[PDB]
Amino acid sequence: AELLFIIELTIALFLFCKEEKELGKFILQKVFQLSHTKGLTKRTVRRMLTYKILLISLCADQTEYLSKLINDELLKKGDIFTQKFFATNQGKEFLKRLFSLTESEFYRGFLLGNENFWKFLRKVTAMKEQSESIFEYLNESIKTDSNILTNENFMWVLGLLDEISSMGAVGNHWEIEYKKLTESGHKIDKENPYKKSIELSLKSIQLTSHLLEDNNDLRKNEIFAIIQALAHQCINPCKQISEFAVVTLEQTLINKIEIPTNEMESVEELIEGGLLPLLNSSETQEDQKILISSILTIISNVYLHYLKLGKTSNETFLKILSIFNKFVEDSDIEKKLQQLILDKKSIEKGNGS
Repeated sequence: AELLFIIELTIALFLFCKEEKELGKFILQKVFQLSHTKGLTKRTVRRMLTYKILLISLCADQTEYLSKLINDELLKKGDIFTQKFFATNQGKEFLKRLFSLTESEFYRGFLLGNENFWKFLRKVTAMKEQSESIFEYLNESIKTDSNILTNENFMWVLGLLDEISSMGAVGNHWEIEYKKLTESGHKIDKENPYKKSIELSLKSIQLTSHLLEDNNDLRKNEIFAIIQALAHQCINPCKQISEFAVVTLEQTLINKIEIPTNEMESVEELIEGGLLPLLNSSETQEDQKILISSILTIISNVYLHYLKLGKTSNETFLKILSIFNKFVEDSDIEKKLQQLILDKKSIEKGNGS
């Protein structure tokens, strides 16, 4: 109790204090040393944790203490950072303080390239009632110009959005159960007590789609990563997420895409990047067949859309034919091939005539 009282009193007086040369440095060192003591309790360490993050916010420089806080406190100990603790009224405050730190003029360069911190955000994302706050923080960070978009801090954030869609996927398993539940069609619905989760997933997919537009250029490996993320979102069995993922994939491919002999100069590149997850994961599931049918339909549609504009190299058509040869027999790939070759003939007749 005395430790808590002294810490609160000194923090309050520092709040009343005005930009001392190192006084704040001394305060931070003392609070860190007091935190690293032995024994203590759960509430005590939690209160000193929030006091520590408040002090870090109040100070500007000295990133090393913040790095130690992130690493040791967030990643190592879990007996004090229960998943419910972040869900209490103080967990939201702590997360808000952390994110508001992430946008400060100081404490930004280290906070961006801070792999352990993004892993902590990954852990926080896998939570029922703390997901929407993280999603909102990511949404506002994306809306702000540049920010997260860097040479690094792309694969991790894409994985974070993928984990949001994975929460959507557990909702999709719920929806798989509810599909059979609603197949009767005899009783009053009162159904889907998960519009929060479903709409969160839809907004996540939209956020990824808009993220494909950000920064206006890239090394095309992260563009392939965006395509991969959209494909993995489309793998989701439930009809709602699958449908919105298909629609978003089609829209992103047709528009908001750069293929004017730019850094990336081959539609072959985009089709190969799209196909790699589809070919590698082919024949790995019972639903993999219908997934292949759907994604090949998407591929045919995007190929037709690209054919509509100015382009050449029907060797891309040869390559998709090779894909269909990798998907021989069954006759559904065969009938889709007949339909798409008819469509290609119609498009070529329309442009030539």
